[PDB]
Amino acid sequence: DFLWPAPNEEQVTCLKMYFGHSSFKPVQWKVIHSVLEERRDNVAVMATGYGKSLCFQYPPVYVGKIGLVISPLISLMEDQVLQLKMSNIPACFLGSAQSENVLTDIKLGKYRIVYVTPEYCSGNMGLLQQLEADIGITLIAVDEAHCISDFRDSFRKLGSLKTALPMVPIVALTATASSSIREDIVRCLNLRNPQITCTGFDRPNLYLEVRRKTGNILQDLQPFLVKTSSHWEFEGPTIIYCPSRKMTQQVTGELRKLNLSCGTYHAGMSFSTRKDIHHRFVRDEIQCVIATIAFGMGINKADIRQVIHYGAPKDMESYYQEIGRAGRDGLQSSCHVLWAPADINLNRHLLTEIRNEKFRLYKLKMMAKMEKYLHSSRCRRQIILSHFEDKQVQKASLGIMGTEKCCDNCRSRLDH
Ligand SMILES: Nc1ncnc2c1ncn2[C@@H]1O[C@H](COP(=O)(O)OP(=O)(O)CP(=O)(O)O)[C@@H](O)[C@H]1O
Ligand SMILES: [Zn+2]
Ligand SMILES: [Zn+2]
Repeated sequence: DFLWPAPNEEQVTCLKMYFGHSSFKPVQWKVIHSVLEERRDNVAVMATGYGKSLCFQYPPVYVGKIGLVISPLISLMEDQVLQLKMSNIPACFLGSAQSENVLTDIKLGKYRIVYVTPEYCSGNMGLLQQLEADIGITLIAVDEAHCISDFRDSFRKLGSLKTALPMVPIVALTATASSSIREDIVRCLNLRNPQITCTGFDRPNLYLEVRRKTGNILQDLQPFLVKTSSHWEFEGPTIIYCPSRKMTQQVTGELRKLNLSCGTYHAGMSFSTRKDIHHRFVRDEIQCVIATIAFGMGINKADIRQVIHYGAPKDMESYYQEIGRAGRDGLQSSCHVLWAPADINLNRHLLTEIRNEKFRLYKLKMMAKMEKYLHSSRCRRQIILSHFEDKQVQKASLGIMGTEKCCDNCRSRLDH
């Protein structure tokens, strides 16, 4: 880190005025400096809540050119376009349903960040070459780039990017430090001598706990409630993750027996609906969001104190991203799984519905790994971190591990 140059005054000024931060995080700066000043391909792995979006939003804003962001999650791109607009950064989603006037303005440099799907991107390389020649593309970002190894044939089409745009660096974002996924990303995207970075994965302010369902929803959730003389309330802002819309309706119906303010959050909700939930949750006009999806502005909030998984999670990478929505302000939060053996069998049936055998076998292994996490008598955090590091993490390596704030098993081993 000693070798890296510090950001200069213009760069920090830009960071403060358009993104509202006083300093870059260390790995953000490594990626940004590498892409912006060294023009190098990057594969970057960042913890939840670290700040991965800044890595591709900042460079084109600083130089006043175009950053191309490729993602399959259209609703999430819509959400990020709105957040950028609220910060006076012009951005748009570009697709086949977009108006000609937006495309006209993109060709004139009016938009700093252009979001597209891999499908649209693969059939419009001619447009991207015109943008490169007329305006200049600072970088191309591919998050969900693991999909190139949930596999998506749409991502393999991105292999033509480096042919059409040999001068444009690509930033690939992925969830784990797995070398096998990284090798597929480099191969499929044709990256050249990419810079590889990893923040590490620990969220030390997230306490981990697993407990058994008791047979009744209200009995399960009562420990997370406080009863003022006037009314019931959650201890703090809370997300309850459910495995289905049906379970969401069941959980929500029970919470409303106590007149608790909540909202639901599902895939397929409109832009307006997502904006309404974001507004009410951020302003604490609702105390709880019961969710079947783990991304989007509906659950983007700084002070989530409690995450509850109502039912056994199916895989440890989804679990990590779901609990990572908590504690973004750095203050103490708690993450509880409530599970029953019956969950595991329903989990087992949903994986038999996976057609592709290789993907189904991978998912079945991820479930077995999650089942071992739920049953463990050892440190929960050590198990999760080892999966993301793709190697056994030593307990002595982090000060949080083995303390009363680490996890239920660490706490119970100390309290007796
Ligand atoms: N240099 C910096 N200093 C302080 N906070 C920063 C920061 N860069 C980013 N952040 C904040 O860190 C948080 C994490 O941002 P990030 O881009 O990872 O959101 P995210 O993980 O939800 C992307 P996605 O929606 O794809 O999951 C945000 O609240 C962001 O404002
Ligand atoms: Zn340099
Ligand atoms: Zn522990």
